[PDB]
Amino acid sequence: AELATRAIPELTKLLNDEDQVVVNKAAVMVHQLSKKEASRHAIMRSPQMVSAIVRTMQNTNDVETARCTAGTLHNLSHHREGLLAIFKSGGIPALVKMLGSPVDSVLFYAITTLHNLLLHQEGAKMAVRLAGGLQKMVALLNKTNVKFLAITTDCLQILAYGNQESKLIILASGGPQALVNIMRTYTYEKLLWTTSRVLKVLSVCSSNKPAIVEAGGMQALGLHLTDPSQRLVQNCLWTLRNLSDAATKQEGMEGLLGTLVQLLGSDDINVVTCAAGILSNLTCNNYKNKMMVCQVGGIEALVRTVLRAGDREDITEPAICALRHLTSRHQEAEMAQNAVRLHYGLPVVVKLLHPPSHWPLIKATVGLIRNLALCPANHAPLREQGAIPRLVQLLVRAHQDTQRFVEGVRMEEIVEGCTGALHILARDVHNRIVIRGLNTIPLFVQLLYSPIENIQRVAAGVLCELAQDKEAAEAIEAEGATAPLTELLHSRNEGVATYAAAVLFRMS
Repeated sequence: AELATRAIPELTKLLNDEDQVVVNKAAVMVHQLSKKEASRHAIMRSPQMVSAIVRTMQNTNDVETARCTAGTLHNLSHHREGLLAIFKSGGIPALVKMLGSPVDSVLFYAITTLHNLLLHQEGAKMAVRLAGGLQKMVALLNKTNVKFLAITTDCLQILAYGNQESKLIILASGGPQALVNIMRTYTYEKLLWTTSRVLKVLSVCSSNKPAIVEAGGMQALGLHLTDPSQRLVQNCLWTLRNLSDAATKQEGMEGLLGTLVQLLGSDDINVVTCAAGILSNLTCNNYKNKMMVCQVGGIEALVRTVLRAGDREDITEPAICALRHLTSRHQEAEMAQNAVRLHYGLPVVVKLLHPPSHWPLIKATVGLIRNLALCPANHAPLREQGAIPRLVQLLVRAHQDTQRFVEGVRMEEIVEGCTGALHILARDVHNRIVIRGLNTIPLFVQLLYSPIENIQRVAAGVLCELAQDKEAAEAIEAEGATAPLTELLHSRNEGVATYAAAVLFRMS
């Protein structure tokens, strides 16, 4: 401090210079005063010099002058008050101006001083946003030095987190495409982890997610699912899960779907839950993805996941959902319906219909059972496992709650799913004796009166399969169903009209 606190007032005169060359020879001096801790603890001390370093750094059109001036601000950036000094000096907009400077060396001090400001200085995020540094940081994502890219992506992550307007600026600045490029072309873990944190923050925005998917983000995140760094894989999985609802049109997912299946066998419950969630979303409405997941043993992996998950519905509900997807509207679905039985899946699926399962899990499980029931080899084991009495009790109770949303599930979807499962199970003659013995024919006739056209179709279809037996056909008639079936014959839904025409013919 000798040649410091006391060396301060002379340095204020040595900072401010009017000559385009004496302030240059002064700036390279101030850099030397920045390299010594004693002299920079004096630069931190008085705010006059700090404003002059910031001013002359804006004024200078010489690269070397701008470097030592920024390196000075960098050395002040290690000190807590140095930050407060740059905050007073208004250097944040000045530092932003050099995010467009070309020489690398000055970019590296500026993005670091801004980084330390965003971490330890209060209100710094608001100042960088006002200065338009967000758009300058996204443009910097094209540079090549990985240590520089790791700091820039972190600055964007601290700024975008919890701020929806910062996320929309990153979108408008082409951020999604730039961040995805970083994931495809670099192997440095610190940068890839930070970039995935940015994409994770952008993944929850309704506008950013389609653009990330458009840029190939699903495939880019898939490349790092095999990485030994847990924080990288986990953030990739969290990000993949948020975008997976918008990626039903993407192709080239063969590698991702194969890795996702292996991740189901993982011991990390967060890894397993995410992989089950992504696979469930990507297999929806995508026949090609259904084929691939089945081609890499996905049914067997999902059945093992549901067995290992037990009572945790964070795992079973997506894994059941994915299983219901892979068992319908898809080429090798008949082999998938059998595969569930072959891997001892039928007992656990029926179990998930009983407590303590919550209604969302029950919805998927009933849907899974309809698809499994399409395979005749599943008719007898589903009956032996006790599926028909339980589906009937769920249907009866759900129908009373409709006459008089639970867990986000409307009971009318329980009514429709349970009647649909019974519709397919009723193809087997022994299931029809069980369904008939439960005195379900009444309730089925009531469902013909239901306003939901899908509930009318499953109700008329199950009565149609039942009406092929003589004893049952008389019971449907005695139930008075001949009159609703007449109004059903003239329905906008075909399926409602044809099933009503079939039962009517069966009653003779």
